[PDB]
Amino acid sequence: TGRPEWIWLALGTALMGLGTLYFLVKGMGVSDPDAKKFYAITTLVPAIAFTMYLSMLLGYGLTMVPFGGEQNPIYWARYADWLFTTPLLLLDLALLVDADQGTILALVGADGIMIGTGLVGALTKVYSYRFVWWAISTAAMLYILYVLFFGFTSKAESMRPEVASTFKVLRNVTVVLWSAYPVVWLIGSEGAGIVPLNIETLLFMVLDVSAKVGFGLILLRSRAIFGEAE
Amino acid sequence: TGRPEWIWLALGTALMGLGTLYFLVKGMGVSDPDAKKFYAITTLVPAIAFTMYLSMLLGYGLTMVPFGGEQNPIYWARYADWLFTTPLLLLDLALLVDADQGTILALVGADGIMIGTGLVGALTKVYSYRFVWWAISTAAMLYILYVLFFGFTSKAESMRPEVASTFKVLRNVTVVLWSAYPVVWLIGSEGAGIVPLNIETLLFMVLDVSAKVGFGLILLRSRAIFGEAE
Amino acid sequence: TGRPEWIWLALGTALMGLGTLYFLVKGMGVSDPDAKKFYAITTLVPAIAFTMYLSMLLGYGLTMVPFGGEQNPIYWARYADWLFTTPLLLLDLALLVDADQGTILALVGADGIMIGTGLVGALTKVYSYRFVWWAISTAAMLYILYVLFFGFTSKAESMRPEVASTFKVLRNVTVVLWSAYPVVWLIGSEGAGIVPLNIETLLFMVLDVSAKVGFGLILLRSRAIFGEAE
Ligand SMILES: CCCCCCCC/C=C/CCCCCCCC(=O)OC[C@H](O)CO
Ligand SMILES: CCCCCCCC/C=C/CCCCCCCC(=O)OC[C@H](O)CO
Ligand SMILES: CCCCCCCC/C=C/CCCCCCCC(=O)OC[C@H](O)CO
Ligand SMILES: CCCCCCCC/C=C\CCCCCCCC(=O)OC[C@H](O)CO
Ligand SMILES: CCCCCCCC/C=C\CCCCCCCC(=O)OC[C@H](O)CO
Ligand SMILES: CCCCCCCC/C=C\CCCCCCCC(=O)OC[C@H](O)CO
Ligand SMILES: CCCCCCCC/C=C\CCCCCCCC(=O)OC[C@H](O)CO
Ligand SMILES: CCCCCCCC/C=C\CCCCCCCC(=O)OC[C@H](O)CO
Ligand SMILES: CCCCCCCC/C=C\CCCCCCCC(=O)OC[C@H](O)CO
Ligand SMILES: CCCCCCCC/C=C\CCCCCCCC(=O)OC[C@H](O)CO
Ligand SMILES: CCCCCCCC/C=C\CCCCCCCC(=O)OC[C@H](O)CO
Ligand SMILES: CCCCCCCC/C=C\CCCCCCCC(=O)OC[C@H](O)CO
Ligand SMILES: *C/C=C(C)/C=C/C=C(C)/C=C/C1=C(C)CCCC1(C)C
Ligand SMILES: *C/C=C(C)/C=C/C=C(C)/C=C/C1=C(C)CCCC1(C)C
Ligand SMILES: *C/C=C(C)/C=C/C=C(C)/C=C/C1=C(C)CCCC1(C)C
Repeated sequence: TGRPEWIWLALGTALMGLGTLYFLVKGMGVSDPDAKKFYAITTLVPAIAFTMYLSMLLGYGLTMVPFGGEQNPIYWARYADWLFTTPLLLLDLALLVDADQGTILALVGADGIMIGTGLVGALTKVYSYRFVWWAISTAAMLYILYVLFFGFTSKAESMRPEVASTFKVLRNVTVVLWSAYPVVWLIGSEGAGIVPLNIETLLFMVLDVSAKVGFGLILLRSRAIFGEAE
Repeated sequence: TGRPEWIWLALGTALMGLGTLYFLVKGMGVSDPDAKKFYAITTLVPAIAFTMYLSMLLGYGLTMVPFGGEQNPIYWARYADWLFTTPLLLLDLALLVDADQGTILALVGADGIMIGTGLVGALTKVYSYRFVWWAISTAAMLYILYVLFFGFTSKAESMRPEVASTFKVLRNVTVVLWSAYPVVWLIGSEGAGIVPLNIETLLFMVLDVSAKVGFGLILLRSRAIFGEAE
Repeated sequence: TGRPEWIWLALGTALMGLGTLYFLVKGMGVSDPDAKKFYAITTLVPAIAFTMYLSMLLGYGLTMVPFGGEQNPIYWARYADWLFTTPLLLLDLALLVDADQGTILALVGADGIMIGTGLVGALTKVYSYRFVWWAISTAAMLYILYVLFFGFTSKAESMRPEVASTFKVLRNVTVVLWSAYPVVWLIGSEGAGIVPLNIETLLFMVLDVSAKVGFGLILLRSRAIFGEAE
């Protein structure tokens, strides 16, 4: 296709589809009701991302937004994907540590604010205001990272050791990979425009696959997704 | 009005409103907390559909999509309706058989993918890609039908006989009526264009009323929506 | 800015942000899992409203709708806010009285219909049909007010006295403040156009702050959000 970033869109589509199929086959026959929840959540994540990468590849998930005196290609389908997948990923972590309901709602709600204000910033036509929305979205992300570190890490250690070990790995993966997102947005085509769109698409593709399929490979091999039973 | 399909839009509006009012009156005074859930879910279904049929009748729920070198009328409000009503209908069936939480999330999530990719296909301006989205949506539907047949039918029979009997009827109604949807889309105005819009609207109106009000009449007369009590 | 209503948008933004920060600090260290739910729900409400007032202030949340032969400024972001905040506020009340699940779903679903049909009415280009949607939305509101009065008031009194006392106050605040919304819409710029936009914005700002921050100040000072414990 005529968009140089097409190659990373095609690769992302393929890797999300492959991950979906792997998790779907691996989940076959699992009967433990706890493991069933984790397989359900964790297979839905790359299946959603598959459909939204495909929409970017085929050009449906792309729009033009006028700012800085130019017509800037903005892939809006990223936010339609992240609105559903990022809370599912926090639900995997919260169910692992058996978080209380109030904390789960705070996490999902702040996550909604993070994605929603990112979309508004991506579509805003006054250049300087784009970064106002970026800051509010980044502040919601910091709230989430704080809860994951100074709320979840304390319940985990009071839990099954294999639960504590798998949570600490997935938490560390989550904090590292999620913190890169606001940086890429800020220096790429949605923000300051220093990194061109084709490289930004590569970077997001590496992050998206790692945070969904990589995350899922660590979780679904773990013993912590099963009840303790004889 | 000047659209020949208006007559089926008006009839669908009337029948969804009548069904809503019937279920609402029938549910009055019910105090069993289990029956309350089923009345809540099952009355909300035609009330949503009422509002979205009304929006198609009045022309709000209609847009023009250019493909095949023509401006094609696409009723987008069908997908805004189905996004909310189809998971509610699966929730009626899953609560009947007391499905586990993981399975419920898999069903609702695949249902979301089915409707979401149907909307993308309905709005896509490259003709051949419309059928790519149709295929992905149909594959999510098959996943749902498989779960309903080779997961739910096995828990039901281990349940109350009246639960097993009412589930098997509603399952059979669900599988038959839901399988017709991808066929109508494919041969009507969203797809190959063999059946004209006014007949497609009739067919959908027959399906929508049967799958919501007919489904609801069978369920809410049943004894399975009540706890077993003296 | 050049819109005379800007001053009430700026004041609303400031008061929602201040309320969010107050509730967030006040909630720090709370460990009771019940109180955690109420703090979670009640802090998310003004945080959402903050982001949507900011979008109206900066002009993102505004669109032009042609009706009555004019281009009418319609702030659509009000409905994106209310779609999420109004069910959260009903969830605060329902958890207080420990409502059954069926009733909670009926409330949230009717609330969804109320906001959804209000948005359709706000965006409808045939003037007389705007009031059809207003009537359907008002009928869903009456259903909600009826449940709050002839379902919730009866469970409350069978509960902890401090639960019964705090619910009755918050119910009365809710019924009074929520009933004003359909009146303002009808006589302001979305409806008959008797009250100009800058005054309508003031009225909504007074209502929104009272129904969210005022509501939240009454609830989160109360003893009813905590479990009874020694
Ligand atoms: C897991 C095993 C695989 C590991 C792989 C990890 C890759 C992740 C990072 C990629 C950034 C690549 C950056 C490529 C930059 C090229 C941009 C370019 O062409 O810059 C010149 C410009 O045209 C004028 O200055
Ligand atoms: C419950 C009791 C009621 C039962 C009712 C069940 C009806 C369901 C099916 C309807 C399809 C009707 C198809 C009508 C086809 C007419 C199309 C037509 O005019 O075709 C000629 C065309 O103009 C040139 O070939
Ligand atoms: C909590 C302590 C503070 C209490 C505060 C409560 C205020 C709520 C009501 C405000 C309505 C104000 C209405 C202002 C009307 C002025 C409109 C105007 O200018 O009308 C003349 C017009 O130009 C030609 O007739
Ligand atoms: C000027 C001030 C502007 C306003 C600030 C920016 C608003 C958006 C940013 C972050 C969301 C903050 C988190 C919202 C959710 C709070 C959750 C909560 O309070 O949870 C308590 C519970 O006890 C825990 O387990
Ligand atoms: C427990 C549930 C908690 C739920 C928490 C959710 C938080 C979402 C809050 C704010 C973002 C709203 C973003 C809305 C952006 C809409 C953009 C859009 O549709 O734009 C259309 C068009 O391009 C221009 O009019
Ligand atoms: C825990 C994770 C926290 C995540 C949040 C971290 C945000 C701040 C980081 C970097 C901003 C660096 C400055 C970027 C702005 C550069 C502006 C500019 O014009 O730069 C010129 C350019 O370098 C040549 O042309
Ligand atoms: C090329 C490959 C493309 C990718 C395939 C097409 C994607 C969309 C289609 C179907 C959704 C499939 C179902 C998604 C949800 C899976 C649920 C699950 O795994 O549930 C396990 C649980 O144990 C059960 O009770
Ligand atoms: C447990 C929760 C699970 C939730 C599972 C949800 C699955 C949805 C996934 C993909 C479809 C996304 C479809 C998005 C289509 C948007 C179309 C649109 O708004 O188009 C606007 C405009 O016409 C053009 O830019
Ligand atoms: C369990 C339910 C499964 C649901 C999924 C079943 C999908 C396949 C079924 C029918 C496709 C039949 C072929 C349709 C394509 C016809 C193309 C065409 O141009 O036909 C010419 C026309 O007949 C004259 O002009
Ligand atoms: C012409 C007739 C048109 C149709 C009427 C207007 C439709 C929209 C208005 C109101 C929603 C009504 C409430 C919908 C939800 C009903 C909930 C229910 O039935 O709940 C039973 C449960 O037992 C309780 O706890
Ligand atoms: C338990 C869950 C229950 C959930 C209950 C939800 C009830 C919502 C029902 C109907 C309103 C639908 C309103 C849809 C309005 C869309 C307006 C829009 O997006 O318009 C785009 C554009 O301006 C023009 O095409
Ligand atoms: C419990 C809460 C219930 C909430 C629902 C209550 C709705 C009815 C109330 C008021 C309508 C009054 C009539 C408004 C219509 C006036 C039309 C008009 O043109 O008025 C001329 C104007 O007064 C000079 O120019
Ligand atoms: C599957 C992909 C994942 C894990 C998505 C993560 C997304 C974020 C952490 C995005 C955050 C953003 C900000 C904090 C600033 C504004 C732009 C966003 C939405 C990219
Ligand atoms: C109330 C109406 C009901 C039960 C709606 C059912 C809808 C479907 C089963 C739709 C499925 C579709 C496909 C599987 C292919 C693409 C087009 C759709 C969305 C009609
Ligand atoms: C935070 C703000 C609150 C509590 C919002 C309340 C909103 C309503 C009660 C709105 C109801 C409406 C109608 C009943 C008629 C049509 C217009 C609406 C949506 C304003």
